[PDB]
Amino acid sequence: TPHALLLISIDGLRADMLDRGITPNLSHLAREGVRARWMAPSYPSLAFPNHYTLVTGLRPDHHGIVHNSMRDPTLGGFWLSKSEAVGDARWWGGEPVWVGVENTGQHAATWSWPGSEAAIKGVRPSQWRHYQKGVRLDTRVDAVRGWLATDGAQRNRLVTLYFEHVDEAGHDHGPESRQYADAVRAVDAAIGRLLAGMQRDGTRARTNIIVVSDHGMAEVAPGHAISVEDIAPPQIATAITDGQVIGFEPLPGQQAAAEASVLGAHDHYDCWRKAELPARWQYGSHPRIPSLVCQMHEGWDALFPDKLAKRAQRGTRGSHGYDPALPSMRAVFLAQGPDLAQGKTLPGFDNVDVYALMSRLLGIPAAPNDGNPATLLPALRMP
Ligand SMILES: [Zn+2]
Ligand SMILES: [Zn+2]
Repeated sequence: TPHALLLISIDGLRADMLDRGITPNLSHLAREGVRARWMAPSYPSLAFPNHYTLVTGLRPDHHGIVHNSMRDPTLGGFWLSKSEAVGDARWWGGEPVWVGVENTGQHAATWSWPGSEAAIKGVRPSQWRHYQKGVRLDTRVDAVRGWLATDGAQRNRLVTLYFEHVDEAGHDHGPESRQYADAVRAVDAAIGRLLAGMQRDGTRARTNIIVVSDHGMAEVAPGHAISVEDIAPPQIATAITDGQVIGFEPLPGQQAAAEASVLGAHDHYDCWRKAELPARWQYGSHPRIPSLVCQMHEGWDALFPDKLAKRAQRGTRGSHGYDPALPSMRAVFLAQGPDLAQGKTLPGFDNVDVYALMSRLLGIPAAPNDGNPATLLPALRMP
């Protein structure tokens, strides 16, 4: 039988957290296999746009998942907890790896992965779940274990897994916190038990592993939250999203009015017309992107006024969603298996390239994507 692919995301694991003695199992995974120095997220450096980049090889700007939170005249609103929008296929552009795996008559098993609850291009994974917070570490790890072990023509060629606990630890206390490091150990620990259980099940040697994060993490010092209204007053323009990438739409007759006040630079943020965003971000053309886009500077948030008053008064926190070239925003990429190289290190690379690699490990044709196949050929054992 051909070798299965286990794709693991650790949400918000930053590229340098592999080097702090707090990741015994993942460090050993890199000893055994391949570790990129870092992997750069796409713009914007949030969960849904990047997870869905990884699995399609497309920039957010082309796949259409352009924020965690979006509107679309035709399809309506979109946010992470809006289950009828997340599980609605018209939002999700291109073809993610599980669709491609299914269409060759092999099988995909998704614990969680953004897009995996929708029938994208008419196709849903062979195994899947609705997303629920609080699901126990052991719970998700034993179904993944099961889903690799299953045999015959109901064998799973792709198993995906997702961990939200680091990102969540990095929001409430920041990336240098005791909590963050502890959450990193807790997930690393759970990856240990997975790998160990795979061995006892005799699936370890049969299975190729890729471990990624969707972005890094930046420290937000206490009191560094302003209001999105400190950027643009309501009667001018509406804040479409808050956090760090703050979209604005002009009120029907303030189109010009809005441009003065918002555009250009300010103490803790900058704003551009969407078609003039920094060219290096490759973002601005998808229709769904609101008309002005403000990027908060590293370590500052802009929040909805009602979200401003509930904010943790005191407390060092964290965010991401910042300039995806920033070193704080760098993600992880490691990989190990029978079909991957041993001992090796790769340079820093763009997260659009992961797809071509995965498409080769899943015996599927790579759909047209924004990445370059050459970047990750050196991860392989073969040519
Ligand atoms: Zn994330
Ligand atoms: Zn997050």
